[PDB]
Amino acid sequence: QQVGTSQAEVHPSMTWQSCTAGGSCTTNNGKVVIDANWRWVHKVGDYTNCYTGNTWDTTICPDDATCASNCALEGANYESTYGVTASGNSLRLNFVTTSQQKNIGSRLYMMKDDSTYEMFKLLNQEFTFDVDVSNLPCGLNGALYFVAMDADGGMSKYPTNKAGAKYGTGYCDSQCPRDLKFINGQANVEGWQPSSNDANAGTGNHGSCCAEMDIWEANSISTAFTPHPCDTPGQVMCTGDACGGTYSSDRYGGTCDPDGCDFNSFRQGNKTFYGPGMTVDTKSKFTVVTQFITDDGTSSGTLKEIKRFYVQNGKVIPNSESTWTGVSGNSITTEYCTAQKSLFQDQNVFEKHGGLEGMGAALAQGMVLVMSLWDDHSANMLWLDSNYPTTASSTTPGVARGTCDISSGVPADVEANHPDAYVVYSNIKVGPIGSTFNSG
Ligand SMILES: *[C@@H]1O[C@H](CO)[C@@H](O)[C@H](O)[C@H]1NC(C)=O
Ligand SMILES: [Zn+2]
Ligand SMILES: [Zn+2]
Repeated sequence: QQVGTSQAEVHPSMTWQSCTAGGSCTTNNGKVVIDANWRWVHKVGDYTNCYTGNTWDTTICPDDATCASNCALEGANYESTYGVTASGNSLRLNFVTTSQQKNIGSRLYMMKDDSTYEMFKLLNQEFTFDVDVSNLPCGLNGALYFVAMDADGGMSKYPTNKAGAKYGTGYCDSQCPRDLKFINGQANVEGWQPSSNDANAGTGNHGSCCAEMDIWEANSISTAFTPHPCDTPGQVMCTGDACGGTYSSDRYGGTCDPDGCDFNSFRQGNKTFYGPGMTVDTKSKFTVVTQFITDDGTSSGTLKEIKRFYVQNGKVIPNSESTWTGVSGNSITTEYCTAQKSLFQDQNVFEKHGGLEGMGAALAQGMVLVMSLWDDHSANMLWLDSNYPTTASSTTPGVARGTCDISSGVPADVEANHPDAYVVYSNIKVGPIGSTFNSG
């Protein structure tokens, strides 16, 4: 896609810190950028939309290549259009924002400069941040995660992408999403079908696959952390139902793990660890620490464990024990993942696509930091905070993931009832293991 000039693009500033062993930290002058799919996209030299609602203008966009030549991405009004504000080290995302139109959610990337994403290298490090999830109900997800995107959003690779990381291009994840309008400097107009329950979304013939480390998928009820390996760690375009993932008919038939190896304390058998009034109390802000432990204690070792700590009211809180017979420990390891998928009777494509070693291979490439807020038009967020699948018995291991009602989270309802919902991410720190909090 091309660059529109009607609205200048100015990235809100957000600082984060780099820490050294011993706990000293240096402040980095980061900036954030909204993902290209949220943007106005119009004919070059005109105001005519290339895409409106959930359908393309097939005169401007008769095929994927012509569409990319003829269609320009615009700059964003972060606060007024998108409900996005930042100050100091804090980023706030609001759910619904009404201007001339009604915007729902957002997805932001951390930038190193105005044309380059910050490439985090997490092996043998910890990532730590503070969050306020107190205004997130059932059905919403404030996600903070990492994906193996290209640092320039694909500009050097794809000359027909003139916009790049400045306009939030190049997204990919472990669902191999087919709902993206531009992938690899081509539109996705070919094969495009509108969503049956999302007035703003649809899916095309192309998807964008890469490995994904879900540090944080959460609301006030439940949270989960989840590595998703792929056969290739970096961005790849896929075609058709062969993509696999949530957007295709056979979830498990592609090159990425769409389920991941998850640790949700509630799902792992402790109903009183995370939530309102719980050990980790969602009514207030708390710190989330995530460690990526390697086999040899260096950044070139193989990923072997993912550990989680929380800090709240100055108390360091280790992750809760998994309580199911045969599925113990409080971290993600290969042995956990094998044992968990077996007990829960889930298909283990985690191992098939490389397990933790494959996730570590993605981490070694460098990864982009994503902060988002969304509702779930495929599964109503029930997989995070309710029984899933909703037909199953809540006494079966793996079924119950939080206390939300099985009828919660319908997007029409979520959009109507919680337009005011918001999340606040702040105080990001990255450094050697133990360096970012009162360890260990
Ligand atoms: C839940 O986790 C907390 C903190 O680790 C612990 O004190 C409590 O006993 C746990 N509950 C169960 C059922 O294991
Ligand atoms: Zn016009
Ligand atoms: Zn929605």
